[PDB]
Amino acid sequence: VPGKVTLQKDAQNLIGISIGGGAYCPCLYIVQVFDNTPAALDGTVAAGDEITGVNGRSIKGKTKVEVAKMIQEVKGEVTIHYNKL
Amino acid sequence: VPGKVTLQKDAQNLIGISIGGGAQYCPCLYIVQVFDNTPAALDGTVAAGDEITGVNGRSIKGKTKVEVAKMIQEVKGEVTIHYNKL
Ligand SMILES: CC(C)(C)OC(=O)N1CCC[C@H]1C(=O)N1CCC(C(=O)N[C@@H](C(=O)O)C2CCCC2)(c2ccc(Br)cc2)CC1
Ligand SMILES: CC(C)(C)OC(=O)N1CCC[C@H]1C(=O)N1CCC(C(=O)N[C@H](C(=O)O)C2CCCC2)(c2ccc(Br)cc2)CC1
Repeated sequence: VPGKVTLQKDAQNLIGISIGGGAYCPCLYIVQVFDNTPAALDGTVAAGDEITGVNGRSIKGKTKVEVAKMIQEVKGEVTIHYNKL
Repeated sequence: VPGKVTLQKDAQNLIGISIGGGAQYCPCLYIVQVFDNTPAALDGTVAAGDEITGVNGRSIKGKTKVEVAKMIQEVKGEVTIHYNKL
């Protein structure tokens, strides 16, 4: 089911997730949510979750590195658009 | 980087994993979670976010999660998992 969540960036400029996909494998997922990060303490997102945009912008046909870039550049807080596992 | 592991089922016929993917527009299947104290976990080969390409020498191409899940359920004893390492 589609949702979205705004995550604060930690002092290390992280929300605390890894990602995979974004390849003949075009969908993009959260693979890990790291303990003690803003994404782990929020509780909204989880492994399995499909990522679909990043501050109102789609990630369609972006590489995993491209989406990592996208996310890191957004400072303070970021809004991850998802479809729940 | 491709691989395959043969995992012994436990007492509940489980290897201890949860899968992702295989919808329309999202064909690829993945391991979403490895659950502690299961065969998959204690073997240590596969992990969250590895791609499942094959079970027991046949492809999972163009199957849904449910179908894959019953492909794995219905092999007793042990099951070989063909994957791509994340
Ligand atoms: C979901 C929850 C939270 C109840 O998990 C657990 O607390 N535990 C505790 C012990 C392990 C796990 C469990 O009960 N399950 C059972 C259901 C499960 C499964 O059937 N089996 C897999 C297997 O490990 O062989 C197969 C089939 C799909 C991929 C491989 C599953 C997952 C996704 C789908 Br689609 C269908 C079944 C996961 C392990
Ligand atoms: C990687 C390991 C296993 C060493 O980490 C850790 O134990 N720690 C503990 C705390 C978190 C995690 C962390 O250090 N990392 C840093 C690197 C990381 C990242 O930069 N994530 C970003 C973020 O969380 O905002 C973006 C980029 C991709 C989507 C989110 C990453 C992930 C995927 C890609 Br591609 C590139 C970088 C993961 C979180």
